[PDB]
Amino acid sequence: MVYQVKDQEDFTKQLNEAGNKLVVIDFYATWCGPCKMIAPKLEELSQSMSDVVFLKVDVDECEDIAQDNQIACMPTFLFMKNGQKLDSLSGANYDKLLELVEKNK
Amino acid sequence: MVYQVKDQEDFTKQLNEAGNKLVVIDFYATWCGPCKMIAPKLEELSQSMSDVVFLKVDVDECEDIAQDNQIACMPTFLFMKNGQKLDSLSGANYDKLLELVEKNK
Repeated sequence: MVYQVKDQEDFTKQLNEAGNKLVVIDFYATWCGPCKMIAPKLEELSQSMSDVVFLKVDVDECEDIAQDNQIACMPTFLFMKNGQKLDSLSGANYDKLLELVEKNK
Repeated sequence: MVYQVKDQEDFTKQLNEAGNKLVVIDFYATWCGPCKMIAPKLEELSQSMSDVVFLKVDVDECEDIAQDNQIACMPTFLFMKNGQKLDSLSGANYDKLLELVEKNK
């Protein structure tokens, strides 16, 4: 399950509800080709890894959140734990995504 | 001055208006930091070179144009001349941008 963040309020709530778990946030746009290519693999990963929280943020609807995290390349994956940034990944590199999840879980 | 493309029809109109000139199209988003840092450099370039036309497209307002040009990284520069795509540049690399202009103007 990859929950779609509705706004800044909702974003804070989900980070709290994550508890101590690694949070992976996917910043994407519906007009971006590599976003749509990686999205199914992220959804599959989230179904298996109940120990990691997966979130996604449509930058067209949450431009404020986008602005807050200095997005550039898309998709961008942000890794967070207890509300604190651990790492960042730009682009749809599934293997690098897996290493960062492995390192930071 | 750098003209903001309003829609797909307006984009064709601006490409026609450029005539034989090189056209540099900046795809950007208002929430993107690197886009804002380089926007003033582009305006200066736009003022100073009369053999190049500079356009910009807000990807949150023309999502159709961003999808049709496979934008992935903000900002992205597209270089066109006589309706033909010549080059692309991803990111706010001003020197590469300048080089690509000198090469294609």
